[PDB]
Amino acid sequence: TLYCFCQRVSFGEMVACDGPNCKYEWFHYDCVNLKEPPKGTWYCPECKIE
Ligand SMILES: [Zn+2]
Ligand SMILES: [Zn+2]
Repeated sequence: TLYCFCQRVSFGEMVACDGPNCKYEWFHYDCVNLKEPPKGTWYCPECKIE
């Protein structure tokens, strides 16, 4: 998926977000500094400041 602040495809790393207002739902783990697959509803830094 082509969604991120740096705008790049999620090649092998795709973490999905839960945000009612969120076009950037898809991300890659390395951008958002993660290696753990989320155990539940993952709010991206954008949703966390909304
Ligand atoms: Zn990125
Ligand atoms: Zn979000």
